[PDB]
Amino acid sequence: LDGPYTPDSSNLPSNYWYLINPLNDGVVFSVTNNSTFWMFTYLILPNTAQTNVTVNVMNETVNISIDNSGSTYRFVDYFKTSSTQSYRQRNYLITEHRLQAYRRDESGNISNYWGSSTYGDLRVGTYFNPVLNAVINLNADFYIIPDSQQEKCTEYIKGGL
Repeated sequence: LDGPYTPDSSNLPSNYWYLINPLNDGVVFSVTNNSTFWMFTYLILPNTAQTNVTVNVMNETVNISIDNSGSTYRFVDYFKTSSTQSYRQRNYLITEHRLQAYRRDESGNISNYWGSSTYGDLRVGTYFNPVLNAVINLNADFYIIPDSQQEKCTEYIKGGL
């Protein structure tokens, strides 16, 4: 819709969907308030055997295991809620397209798509962990779709550009 825009980090406005279309796998999204929420999304390519990988995200070194082995992409969310904690895997998106999208509401809650494009179980999920006014890192090219057109965003997630 509006875009494409190059990767960027900033205090993104609320009530917009940022539809990311990543050139690269790995970390494509991240945000933290450095207090009670750290979140990133890792893009796993198709046919990825089980691998332990080390990434640098928001000034921390992180070790995670990734597995796909499917024909489809997997966008996997990770989060932790205290500094000394390790990140744990949470929800994920299985999809034949290089698309995931993020929205922050007026309370600071991050939403993104969970489930799949393939299986008929696509959901708008929310992590009820406010990070209002935190910088959001979009490590991907992206489009911007207003909340009023949320239905259109879902169509791209499910169907591709």
